[PDB]
Amino acid sequence: THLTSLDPVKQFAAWFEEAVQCPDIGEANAMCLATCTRDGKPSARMLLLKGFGKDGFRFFTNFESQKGKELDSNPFASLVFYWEPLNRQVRVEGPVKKLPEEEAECYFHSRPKSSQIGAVVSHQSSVIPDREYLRKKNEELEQLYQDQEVPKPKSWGGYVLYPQVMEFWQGQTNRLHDRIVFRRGLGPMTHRGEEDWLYERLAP
Amino acid sequence: THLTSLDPVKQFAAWFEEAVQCPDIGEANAMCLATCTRDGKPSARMLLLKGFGKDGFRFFTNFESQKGKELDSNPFASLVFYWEPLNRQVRVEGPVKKLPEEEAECYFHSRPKSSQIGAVVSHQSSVIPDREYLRKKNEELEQLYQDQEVPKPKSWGGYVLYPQVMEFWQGQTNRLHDRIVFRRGLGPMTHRGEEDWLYERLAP
Ligand SMILES: Cc1cc2nc3c(=O)[nH]c(=O)nc-3n(C[C@H](O)[C@H](O)[C@H](O)COP(=O)(O)O)c2cc1C
Ligand SMILES: Cc1cc2nc3c(=O)[nH]c(=O)nc-3n(C[C@H](O)[C@H](O)[C@H](O)COP(=O)(O)O)c2cc1C
Repeated sequence: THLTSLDPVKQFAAWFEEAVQCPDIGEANAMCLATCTRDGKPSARMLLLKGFGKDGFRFFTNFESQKGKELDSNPFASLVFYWEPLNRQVRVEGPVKKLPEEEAECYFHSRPKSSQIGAVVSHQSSVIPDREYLRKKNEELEQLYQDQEVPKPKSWGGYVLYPQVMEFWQGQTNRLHDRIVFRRGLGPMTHRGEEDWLYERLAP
Repeated sequence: THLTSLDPVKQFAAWFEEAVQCPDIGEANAMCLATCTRDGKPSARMLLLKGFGKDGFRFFTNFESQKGKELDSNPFASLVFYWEPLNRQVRVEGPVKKLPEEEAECYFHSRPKSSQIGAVVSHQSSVIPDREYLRKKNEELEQLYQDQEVPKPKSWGGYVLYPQVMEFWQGQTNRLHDRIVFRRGLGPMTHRGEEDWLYERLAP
C-alpha cells in the first residue's frame, strides 16, 4: 500500500497537507466537480474545497447554476484533485446533501466583503452583455453595502459530499501507477480499512 | 470578448499553445474526463488529450475500464482543462464516438514499446494483489515481445468527443472572472461565431 492511514479521509488529509506545503501548487484545494442530469448528461467544472472531515467534502455555490440544478435534481457527484507537481490524483464519489441555511449564512459572512458582494452581483451562469456590466453592478452594490452587512442570497449555499469511493493514484515514471481504491461495504485481494471501509489495489 | 478566434476549436488551439509554452505547466494536455451511467451516476478522472481538430477531442483508453463502460452505454462526456499558472479553464461538452479499430491500431504502434506493453499488462481498473505483481508481468511481457510487434489489445482504443458546448474562463484578481461560452445552434446578448456556433458571456 504505502499509506499513512486506512481511513481514506485521513489519507486525504495527509496528501492535502503535502500539496499545501508544495510551493509549485497554487491552490491545493482546487478540485473538479462532476455532476449530471438524471437522464445521464455529465458536466464538470473547477471549484474550491471549503472544509472536509468525517462527514465529507464541503463546497459552496449558487444553487441556480448548472451544478446546483443538477445536484438538486440528482444528488450524486464526483470530485478529482490533481496535483501535477507531486504526480498525485484523488478521486471521490458519493451522494450530496445541501447544507443547512444557518451554516451557509455563517460561512457567507466569514468571507471577505468583496466575495459576498460578488455572490450577490453574479447570478452565476446567467447571460450578461459585456465585462463592464459586471464591474458597474459590483461598484453599485459596494455603495449600497458601505458600513452594512451583505445579506446571503436565497439562491446561495453549500453542499457536503459524503464519500463512498475514494481512489489514491500516485504516478510512476515506469508507467505502473499505484492505485489504491477505498469503498464502503471478502476476496483475497480485498482488505479491511477503518470503520466500514474496504480497500484494494487496481491496475493502472 | 478578448478572443483570438470565434471558432472555439481554434480559440482552444490558441490557449493550448500558450499552456504548452508555459514552463510552470507540466502536461498542458492533461484534462479531467467526466462520464456517467445512463441512470445518472457521475465519475471523473484525469487523462491525456491525444489529438484535436475540427472533428473534436481524442483520447485513448481500455474500453473495459469504468470510463469505457460508461461511454459505451452512454456516449456523452465533459472535459475540463485547468491551467492554474495562467488562471484559465476550458470546459467542453459533447457526444463521443469510438474511433475506428484501424486508427487505434496505427496510434497504438506509434507509442513507445513500454507504453504498448503497459496496455497489455494492465487490465485497467481490475483488481490486483500488490505492486510486485505488475512489475513481474511487465518484465515477462518484455521477454515475450523482444524483437517482436506488440499486438493492440481487443479491449483498447480511442474515442473522439465532438464539441457542442465550449466555455473559456479567465480568472481575475477582482473575482469578476471572464466566461465566454460557445454553443452549437437571436437574443441581444447572443452572438454569431464561426460555422453554427453562437457565443455569449456568462456571469462568474
Ligand atoms: C480554481 C477555481 C476555483 C473555482 N471555485 C469555485 C467555487 O468555489 N464556487 C463556485 O461556485 N465556482 C467556482 N469556480 C467557477 C466554476 O469553474 C464555474 O465557472 C461556476 O461555478 C459555474 O459552474 P456551472 O455553470 O457548471 O454550475 C472556480 C473556478 C476555478 C478556476
Ligand atoms: C496526468 C494523467 C494522465 C492520465 N492519462 C490517462 C490516459 O491518457 N488514458 C488512460 O486510460 N488513463 C489515464 N490516466 C489514469 C486515469 O486517471 C485512471 O486511473 C484510469 O484511466 C482508469 O479510469 P476509470 O477507472 O475511471 O475508467 C491518467 C492519470 C493522470 C494523473
